[PDB]
Amino acid sequence: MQPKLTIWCSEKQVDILQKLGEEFKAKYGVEVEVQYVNFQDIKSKFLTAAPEGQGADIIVGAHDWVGELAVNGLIEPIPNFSDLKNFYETALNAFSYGGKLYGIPYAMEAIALIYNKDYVPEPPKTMDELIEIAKQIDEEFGGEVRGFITSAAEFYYIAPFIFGYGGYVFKQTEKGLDVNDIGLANEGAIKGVKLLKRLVDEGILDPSDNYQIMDSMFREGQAAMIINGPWAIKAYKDAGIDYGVAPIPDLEPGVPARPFVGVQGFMVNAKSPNKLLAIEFLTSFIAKKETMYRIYLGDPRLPSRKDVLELVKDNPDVVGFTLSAANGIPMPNVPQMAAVWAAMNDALNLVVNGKATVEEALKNAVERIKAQIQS
Ligand SMILES: OC[C@H]1O[C@H](O[C@H]2[C@H](O)[C@@H](O)[C@@H](O[C@H]3[C@H](O)[C@@H](O)[C@@H](O[C@H]4[C@H](O)[C@@H](O)[C@@H](O)O[C@@H]4CO)O[C@@H]3CO)O[C@@H]2CO)[C@H](O)[C@@H](O)[C@@H]1O
Repeated sequence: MQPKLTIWCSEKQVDILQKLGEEFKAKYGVEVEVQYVNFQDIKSKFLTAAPEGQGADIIVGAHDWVGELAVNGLIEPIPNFSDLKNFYETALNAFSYGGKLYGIPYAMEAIALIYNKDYVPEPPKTMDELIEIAKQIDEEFGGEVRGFITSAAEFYYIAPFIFGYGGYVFKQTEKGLDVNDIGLANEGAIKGVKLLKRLVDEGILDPSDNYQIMDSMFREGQAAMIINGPWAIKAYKDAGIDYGVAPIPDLEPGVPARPFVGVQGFMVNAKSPNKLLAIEFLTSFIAKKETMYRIYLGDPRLPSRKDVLELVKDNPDVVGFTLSAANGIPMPNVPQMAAVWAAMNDALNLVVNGKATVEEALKNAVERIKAQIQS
């Protein structure tokens, strides 16, 4: 009886993984099934389905998930394999927790300014310049082209402002992250969210702006500038957008934006009876140079396998996202990160909708995060 491996991944990886799965099946007789799952639903679906025996054998996603999934016993440690040396240790360590490796990373990433050269031939260097250019576009195009869009109420996309001014999630200490020292309502976080509020107040961002609006308007030629990541670029290129990638404009003189840095990788379901075969598929096939490069070609981010990064290092998009990531802060992978996102999203929703001051919204967010961490 032929065995089967099921993979959950976002829309970005479906095509390339489908093709690789067909190749693995032709060679070995192992059925491979690639199932699209909305990215923000992968982890929550896996938390629900994995204990019920209904989780995918392999999930694809971000390294911040690792600590929560590892301590809950839901993802399987990956034993050493011959290709392990070929991956950057920073990428492997992002997928490591409690001394063990829990995923095969394929790329790192960070959001950046993505701009349509038809409207913005040369990218702004400061946020003050970006604000002026966006206002000009909003006026000159009578509302048919948005000057600037990002996901206004989503913490992941506002983090570059929060961190640029000195906010932080958990305090970085010489003994690791201090989950009892949260910096998402310090004066830097407040100044960064006050910049978000300025963008809304000056009409550059609309209270309803979200990921789908940003992504779709940019892909359809209706947005001059966005803040988004390298996962979005292939769709823009196929749609015919003449885009560029640049670091997010400095928040003010001498204060660069500092985005989250994320690592994307393949994790194995520890509850799956196929976990040994899933590991074999990842280490013997997915981890290889050609396969990792084919994944890049299908889903272009910043490759984690060193010899693949060398192939792409001169691509202007790779150069642009690397410049943005150079100022960035890696997302924590500790289990306590699960308590962070929803509280911060809720606080930013209140701010962009004029429902609370920045200081009150962030203060309440941190009390919510702390209470959840403490149990
Ligand atoms: O409680 C709210 C939600 O919190 C958790 O979601 C987190 C993620 O775990 C983080 O990784 C991050 O998500 C980023 C992601 O890192 C980044 O790559 C990008 O995601 C892309 C994706 O790579 C791409 O393949 C494609 O699917 O498009 C996505 C963008 O739409 O952007 C994400 C941010 O949107 O931050 C979120 C929280 O915002 C938790 O996993 C969720 O289950 C939970 O609902």
